[PDB]
Amino acid sequence: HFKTKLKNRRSEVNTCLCIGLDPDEDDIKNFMKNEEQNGYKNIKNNMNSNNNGIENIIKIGKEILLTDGENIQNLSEEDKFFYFFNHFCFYIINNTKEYALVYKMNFAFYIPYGSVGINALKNVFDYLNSMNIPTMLDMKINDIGNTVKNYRKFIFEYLKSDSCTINVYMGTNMLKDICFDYEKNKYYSAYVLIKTTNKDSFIFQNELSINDKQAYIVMADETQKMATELKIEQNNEFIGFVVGSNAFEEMKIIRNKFPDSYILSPGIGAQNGDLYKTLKNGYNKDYEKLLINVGRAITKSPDPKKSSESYYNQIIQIFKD
Repeated sequence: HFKTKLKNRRSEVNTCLCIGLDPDEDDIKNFMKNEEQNGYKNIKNNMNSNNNGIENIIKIGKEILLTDGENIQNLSEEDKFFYFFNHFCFYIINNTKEYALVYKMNFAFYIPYGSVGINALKNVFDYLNSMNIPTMLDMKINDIGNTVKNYRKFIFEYLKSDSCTINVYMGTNMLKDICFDYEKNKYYSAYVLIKTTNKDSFIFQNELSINDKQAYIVMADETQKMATELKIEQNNEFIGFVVGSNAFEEMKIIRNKFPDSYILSPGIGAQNGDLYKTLKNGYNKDYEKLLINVGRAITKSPDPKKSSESYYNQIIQIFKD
Protein backbone atom coordinates (compact mmCIF):
# COMPACT_ATOMS: atom_id res chain seq x y z
CA HIS A 1 0.00 0.00 0.00
CA PHE A 2 1.41 3.30 -1.23
CA LYS A 3 0.27 5.57 1.67
CA THR A 4 2.06 3.33 4.19
CA LYS A 5 5.05 2.71 1.91
CA LEU A 6 5.66 6.50 1.62
CA LYS A 7 5.10 7.16 5.36
CA ASN A 8 7.54 4.34 6.07
CA ARG A 9 10.33 5.26 3.53
CA ARG A 10 10.19 8.85 4.88
CA SER A 11 11.03 7.62 8.42
CA GLU A 12 13.97 5.96 6.63
CA VAL A 13 15.17 9.13 4.80
CA ASN A 14 13.35 12.11 6.43
CA THR A 15 12.90 14.01 3.11
CA CYS A 16 10.61 15.22 0.29
CA LEU A 17 13.12 14.45 -2.42
CA CYS A 18 11.66 12.81 -5.50
CA ILE A 19 14.49 12.03 -7.94
CA GLY A 20 13.70 12.18 -11.70
CA LEU A 21 15.46 9.53 -13.74
CA ASP A 22 15.15 10.80 -17.34
CA PRO A 23 18.25 9.60 -19.15
CA ASP A 24 19.05 11.13 -22.50
CA GLU A 25 21.51 10.58 -25.28
CA ASP A 26 24.14 13.04 -23.85
CA ASP A 27 23.97 11.27 -20.41
CA ILE A 28 24.86 7.97 -21.97
CA LYS A 29 27.70 9.59 -24.02
CA ASN A 30 29.02 11.32 -20.96
CA PHE A 31 28.77 8.18 -18.78
CA MET A 32 30.60 6.09 -21.37
CA LYS A 33 33.40 8.64 -21.54
CA ASN A 34 33.49 8.94 -17.73
CA GLU A 35 33.83 5.10 -17.46
CA GLU A 36 36.49 4.88 -20.17
CA GLN A 37 38.50 7.51 -18.22
CA ASN A 38 37.98 6.06 -14.73
CA GLY A 39 38.54 2.36 -15.57
CA TYR A 40 34.81 1.50 -15.23
CA LYS A 41 34.78 2.56 -11.60
CA ASN A 42 31.00 3.06 -11.53
CA ILE A 43 30.08 0.03 -13.54
CA LYS A 44 32.35 -2.02 -11.26
CA ASN A 45 30.31 -0.68 -8.29
CA ASN A 46 27.07 -1.61 -10.14
CA MET A 47 28.35 -5.25 -10.46
CA ASN A 48 28.35 -5.44 -6.64
CA SER A 49 25.54 -3.13 -5.46
CA ASN A 50 22.06 -3.88 -3.99
CA ASN A 51 23.41 -7.10 -2.62
CA ASN A 52 24.55 -8.31 -6.05
CA GLY A 53 21.34 -6.93 -7.58
CA ILE A 54 22.14 -7.39 -11.27
CA GLU A 55 22.92 -11.12 -10.86
CA ASN A 56 19.99 -11.78 -8.50
CA ILE A 57 17.25 -9.42 -9.83
CA ILE A 58 17.70 -8.43 -13.51
CA LYS A 59 15.87 -10.81 -15.91
CA ILE A 60 16.27 -9.02 -19.26
CA GLY A 61 19.76 -8.86 -20.80
CA LYS A 62 21.55 -9.96 -17.59
CA GLU A 63 24.49 -11.56 -19.43
CA ILE A 64 25.05 -8.36 -21.43
CA LEU A 65 24.92 -6.22 -18.25
CA LEU A 66 27.45 -8.52 -16.48
CA THR A 67 29.99 -8.01 -19.24
CA ASP A 68 33.33 -6.74 -18.00
CA GLY A 69 33.77 -3.05 -18.90
CA GLU A 70 36.90 -4.11 -20.81
CA ASN A 71 35.04 -6.53 -23.15
CA ILE A 72 32.47 -4.04 -24.37
CA GLN A 73 33.87 -4.05 -27.99
CA ASN A 74 32.50 -7.60 -28.25
CA LEU A 75 28.88 -6.31 -28.07
CA SER A 76 26.60 -5.14 -30.89
CA GLU A 77 25.85 -1.47 -31.38
CA GLU A 78 22.45 -2.14 -29.82
CA ASP A 79 23.73 -4.31 -26.91
CA LYS A 80 26.34 -1.62 -26.31
CA PHE A 81 23.62 1.10 -25.96
CA PHE A 82 21.48 -1.21 -23.71
CA TYR A 83 24.56 -1.81 -21.50
CA PHE A 84 25.41 1.90 -20.83
CA PHE A 85 21.83 3.03 -20.68
CA ASN A 86 20.99 0.44 -17.96
CA HIS A 87 24.33 1.04 -16.22
CA PHE A 88 23.76 4.78 -16.19
CA CYS A 89 20.41 4.15 -14.54
CA PHE A 90 21.85 1.78 -11.84
CA TYR A 91 24.70 4.27 -11.21
CA ILE A 92 22.22 7.10 -10.41
CA ILE A 93 20.02 5.02 -8.08
CA ASN A 94 23.13 3.38 -6.37
CA ASN A 95 24.48 6.93 -5.67
CA THR A 96 21.36 8.87 -4.77
CA LYS A 97 19.13 6.41 -3.02
CA GLU A 98 20.21 7.34 0.50
CA TYR A 99 18.53 10.71 -0.20
CA ALA A 100 15.52 9.62 -2.23
CA LEU A 101 12.01 9.18 -1.00
CA VAL A 102 10.82 8.15 -4.52
CA TYR A 103 12.13 7.89 -8.06
CA LYS A 104 10.04 9.18 -10.95
CA MET A 105 10.84 7.74 -14.39
CA ASN A 106 9.39 9.74 -17.27
CA PHE A 107 8.31 7.14 -19.94
CA ALA A 108 9.22 9.53 -22.83
CA PHE A 109 12.90 8.90 -22.18
CA TYR A 110 12.58 5.13 -22.43
CA ILE A 111 10.41 4.60 -25.50
CA PRO A 112 12.39 6.24 -28.37
CA TYR A 113 14.70 3.25 -28.88
CA GLY A 114 11.68 0.85 -29.07
CA SER A 115 12.22 -2.40 -27.09
CA VAL A 116 15.76 -1.51 -25.98
CA GLY A 117 14.59 1.29 -23.59
CA ILE A 118 11.44 -0.52 -22.46
CA ASN A 119 13.58 -3.47 -21.46
CA ALA A 120 15.76 -1.01 -19.50
CA LEU A 121 12.74 0.58 -17.91
CA LYS A 122 11.56 -2.88 -16.66
CA ASN A 123 15.07 -3.53 -15.25
CA VAL A 124 14.90 -0.15 -13.49
CA PHE A 125 11.53 -0.78 -11.76
CA ASP A 126 12.59 -4.40 -10.84
CA TYR A 127 15.83 -3.02 -9.35
CA LEU A 128 14.04 -0.32 -7.38
CA ASN A 129 11.24 -2.71 -6.26
CA SER A 130 13.96 -5.10 -5.04
CA MET A 131 14.86 -2.38 -2.50
CA ASN A 132 11.28 -1.46 -1.70
CA ILE A 133 11.99 2.11 -2.85
CA PRO A 134 8.82 4.05 -3.81
CA THR A 135 8.44 4.44 -7.63
CA MET A 136 6.46 6.51 -10.15
CA LEU A 137 6.09 6.32 -13.94
CA ASP A 138 5.54 9.78 -15.35
CA MET A 139 3.58 9.02 -18.57
CA LYS A 140 0.68 11.53 -18.39
CA ILE A 141 -1.69 8.73 -19.59
CA ASN A 142 -5.17 9.24 -20.98
CA ASP A 143 -7.69 7.45 -23.08
CA ILE A 144 -11.21 5.90 -22.81
CA GLY A 145 -11.99 3.42 -20.04
CA ASN A 146 -11.56 0.20 -21.99
CA THR A 147 -8.32 1.47 -23.57
CA VAL A 148 -6.74 2.75 -20.32
CA LYS A 149 -7.01 -0.57 -18.60
CA ASN A 150 -4.06 -1.39 -20.90
CA TYR A 151 -1.96 1.30 -19.22
CA ARG A 152 -3.05 -0.02 -15.82
CA LYS A 153 -1.67 -3.43 -16.83
CA PHE A 154 1.64 -2.00 -18.14
CA ILE A 155 2.28 0.38 -15.27
CA PHE A 156 0.89 -1.50 -12.31
CA GLU A 157 1.19 -5.18 -13.23
CA TYR A 158 4.12 -5.41 -15.58
CA LEU A 159 6.43 -2.61 -14.33
CA LYS A 160 4.81 -2.90 -10.85
CA SER A 161 5.15 0.83 -10.29
CA ASP A 162 3.61 2.35 -7.14
CA SER A 163 2.14 5.33 -9.00
CA CYS A 164 1.83 7.23 -12.28
CA THR A 165 0.80 10.55 -13.69
CA ILE A 166 -2.58 10.96 -15.49
CA ASN A 167 -4.07 13.66 -17.65
CA VAL A 168 -7.83 13.80 -16.98
CA TYR A 169 -8.76 16.47 -19.52
CA MET A 170 -10.93 13.85 -21.30
CA GLY A 171 -12.68 13.22 -17.93
CA THR A 172 -12.42 11.60 -14.51
CA ASN A 173 -14.23 8.30 -15.33
CA MET A 174 -10.85 7.05 -16.59
CA LEU A 175 -9.56 7.09 -13.01
CA LYS A 176 -11.88 4.15 -12.34
CA ASP A 177 -10.01 2.10 -14.93
CA ILE A 178 -6.43 3.16 -14.07
CA CYS A 179 -6.50 3.38 -10.26
CA PHE A 180 -8.88 0.44 -9.63
CA ASP A 181 -8.94 -3.22 -10.70
CA TYR A 182 -12.47 -4.49 -9.80
CA GLU A 183 -11.77 -8.23 -10.35
CA LYS A 184 -8.75 -8.04 -8.01
CA ASN A 185 -10.23 -5.37 -5.71
CA LYS A 186 -6.81 -3.64 -6.08
CA TYR A 187 -6.15 0.09 -6.00
CA TYR A 188 -3.21 1.90 -7.49
CA SER A 189 -2.05 5.43 -6.60
CA ALA A 190 -1.56 8.28 -9.08
CA TYR A 191 -1.11 12.01 -9.48
CA VAL A 192 -3.35 13.99 -11.78
CA LEU A 193 -2.06 17.01 -13.87
CA ILE A 194 -3.27 20.26 -12.33
CA LYS A 195 -0.64 22.92 -13.02
CA THR A 196 2.21 22.04 -15.26
CA THR A 197 5.64 23.60 -15.50
CA ASN A 198 5.67 24.54 -19.26
CA LYS A 199 5.72 28.28 -19.86
CA ASP A 200 2.41 28.49 -21.74
CA SER A 201 0.58 26.41 -19.05
CA PHE A 202 -1.80 29.31 -18.28
CA ILE A 203 -3.45 28.88 -21.72
CA PHE A 204 -6.11 26.30 -20.56
CA GLN A 205 -5.38 25.65 -16.89
CA ASN A 206 -5.79 29.37 -16.07
CA GLU A 207 -7.73 31.08 -18.84
CA LEU A 208 -10.58 28.51 -18.71
CA SER A 209 -13.08 28.70 -15.90
CA ILE A 210 -16.58 27.88 -14.64
CA ASN A 211 -17.75 31.30 -13.32
CA ASP A 212 -14.19 32.60 -12.69
CA LYS A 213 -13.28 29.38 -10.87
CA GLN A 214 -10.23 28.50 -12.95
CA ALA A 215 -9.86 25.20 -14.83
CA TYR A 216 -7.08 23.80 -12.64
CA ILE A 217 -9.29 24.08 -9.47
CA VAL A 218 -12.33 22.57 -11.25
CA MET A 219 -10.13 19.63 -12.29
CA ALA A 220 -8.79 19.28 -8.74
CA ASP A 221 -12.35 19.22 -7.34
CA GLU A 222 -13.59 16.70 -9.91
CA THR A 223 -10.52 14.58 -9.35
CA GLN A 224 -11.13 14.34 -5.59
CA LYS A 225 -14.87 13.83 -5.94
CA MET A 226 -13.94 10.84 -8.17
CA ALA A 227 -11.32 9.63 -5.69
CA THR A 228 -13.97 9.68 -2.94
CA GLU A 229 -16.54 7.95 -5.18
CA LEU A 230 -13.91 5.29 -5.69
CA LYS A 231 -13.20 4.84 -1.95
CA ILE A 232 -9.50 4.70 -2.95
CA GLU A 233 -8.15 5.63 0.49
CA GLN A 234 -10.07 2.77 2.12
CA ASN A 235 -7.27 0.80 0.56
CA ASN A 236 -4.48 3.14 1.75
CA GLU A 237 -3.94 4.55 -1.77
CA PHE A 238 -4.67 8.03 -3.14
CA ILE A 239 -5.14 10.18 -6.20
CA GLY A 240 -3.01 13.36 -5.88
CA PHE A 241 -2.06 16.43 -7.87
CA VAL A 242 0.75 17.70 -10.05
CA VAL A 243 1.38 21.42 -9.34
CA GLY A 244 4.68 22.79 -10.72
CA SER A 245 7.25 24.54 -8.47
CA ASN A 246 6.93 27.64 -10.73
CA ALA A 247 3.23 27.87 -9.86
CA PHE A 248 3.48 28.82 -6.17
CA GLU A 249 0.28 30.93 -6.21
CA GLU A 250 -1.72 27.97 -7.56
CA MET A 251 0.23 25.81 -5.05
CA LYS A 252 -1.23 27.89 -2.21
CA ILE A 253 -4.78 27.64 -3.50
CA ILE A 254 -4.56 23.82 -3.85
CA ARG A 255 -2.94 22.94 -0.48
CA ASN A 256 -5.41 25.27 1.34
CA LYS A 257 -8.48 23.82 -0.46
CA PHE A 258 -7.12 20.24 -0.17
CA PRO A 259 -5.02 20.06 2.98
CA ASP A 260 -4.56 16.29 3.05
CA SER A 261 -3.89 15.96 -0.71
CA TYR A 262 -0.74 14.19 -1.96
CA ILE A 263 1.09 16.66 -4.29
CA LEU A 264 3.94 16.27 -6.78
CA SER A 265 5.96 19.37 -7.60
CA PRO A 266 8.40 19.20 -10.59
CA GLY A 267 10.54 21.86 -12.14
CA ILE A 268 13.24 22.40 -9.45
CA GLY A 269 16.76 22.84 -10.89
CA ALA A 270 16.82 22.72 -14.74
CA GLN A 271 13.34 24.28 -15.10
CA ASN A 272 14.17 27.14 -12.65
CA GLY A 273 11.32 26.48 -10.16
CA ASP A 274 11.27 28.28 -6.76
CA LEU A 275 12.03 25.84 -3.85
CA TYR A 276 11.09 28.09 -0.86
CA LYS A 277 7.75 29.48 -2.17
CA THR A 278 6.88 25.90 -3.22
CA LEU A 279 7.52 24.28 0.18
CA LYS A 280 6.02 27.22 2.15
CA ASN A 281 2.85 27.21 0.09
CA GLY A 282 2.60 23.44 -0.28
CA TYR A 283 3.80 22.42 3.18
CA ASN A 284 2.37 19.41 4.88
CA LYS A 285 3.50 18.02 8.26
CA ASP A 286 3.67 14.68 6.48
CA TYR A 287 6.55 15.26 4.07
CA GLU A 288 5.59 12.54 1.50
CA LYS A 289 2.46 14.66 0.78
CA LEU A 290 4.70 17.10 -1.11
CA LEU A 291 7.22 15.43 -3.41
CA ILE A 292 9.87 17.78 -4.72
CA ASN A 293 11.13 16.29 -8.01
CA VAL A 294 14.61 16.97 -9.16
CA GLY A 295 15.80 15.42 -12.37
CA ARG A 296 18.59 16.87 -14.54
CA ALA A 297 20.14 18.97 -11.74
CA ILE A 298 20.98 15.54 -10.21
CA THR A 299 21.41 13.16 -13.22
CA LYS A 300 23.56 15.62 -15.19
CA SER A 301 25.66 16.47 -12.08
CA PRO A 302 29.40 15.38 -12.05
CA ASP A 303 28.49 13.98 -8.62
CA PRO A 304 24.80 12.99 -8.32
CA LYS A 305 25.19 11.79 -4.64
CA LYS A 306 26.48 15.24 -3.74
CA SER A 307 23.87 17.04 -5.87
CA SER A 308 21.15 14.99 -4.20
CA GLU A 309 22.65 15.71 -0.78
CA SER A 310 22.53 19.45 -1.72
CA TYR A 311 18.75 19.40 -2.37
CA TYR A 312 18.21 17.19 0.68
CA ASN A 313 20.16 19.69 2.86
CA GLN A 314 18.39 22.61 1.11
CA ILE A 315 15.03 21.13 2.14
CA ILE A 316 16.05 20.34 5.79
CA GLN A 317 16.86 24.05 6.17
CA ILE A 318 13.78 25.71 4.60
CA PHE A 319 11.75 23.46 6.92
CA LYS A 320 13.66 24.85 9.90
CA ASP A 321 12.53 28.32 8.84
